[PDB]
Amino acid sequence: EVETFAFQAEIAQLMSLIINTFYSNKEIFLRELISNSSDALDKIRYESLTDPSKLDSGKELHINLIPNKQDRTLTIVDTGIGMTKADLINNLGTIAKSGTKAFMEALQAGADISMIGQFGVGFYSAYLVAEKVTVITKHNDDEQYAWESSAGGSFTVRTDTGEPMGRGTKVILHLKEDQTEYLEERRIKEIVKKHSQFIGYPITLFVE
Ligand SMILES: O=C(c1ccc(O)cc1O)N1CC[C@@H](C(F)(F)F)n2nccc21
Repeated sequence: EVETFAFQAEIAQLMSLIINTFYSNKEIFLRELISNSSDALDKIRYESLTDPSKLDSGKELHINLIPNKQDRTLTIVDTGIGMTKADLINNLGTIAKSGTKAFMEALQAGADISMIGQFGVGFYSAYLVAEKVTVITKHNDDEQYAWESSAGGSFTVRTDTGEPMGRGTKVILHLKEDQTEYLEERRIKEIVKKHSQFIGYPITLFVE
């Protein structure tokens, strides 16, 4: 049922760096996750230009931000391309190893953590706020999977039997105790307006 994988060493490093570096500007996590979502939506969109049936799994290309104060989760759902199991395991569809190298090298050359998205590993910025991240994902012609990590060197992948989502990715941020501001409507609004105001898909901030 549940497979446990080791993060590649460089991703493990990246993540402990994100977890362990003092860095107050934690809100960038959301930009980075919306941006990922945006990229996956682009991707399904691009694909659907030559195969519109790729959108049978849901035509609406959107990003939903779903704070849940009870579960202490902020969930970002996109109806993007989704990820195959292979993508999930392979750093959620990124070139995370090399990107981490470039990111480490950028940090050495003056960069700050907010630039994480330039190096294609801004997903891991989730770990600025989330003690655990769960990624539910559904790519066409592949099953729904849940990926999960609380960092510490390993993630899990399992075939997800919960809510079918049609297509896309849902990133569930199990927020750190002290990062509950990211569940506040106005805060989320503020960050989305600050950092994601031009994202080309509708972003719906769900209310509680
Ligand atoms: O499914 C995702 C996805 C991943 C993380 C996230 O936070 C939200 C997402 O929708 N993908 C799809 C695979 C990959 C690709 F599209 F570039 F190939 N990619 N790149 C950024 C986002 C994603």
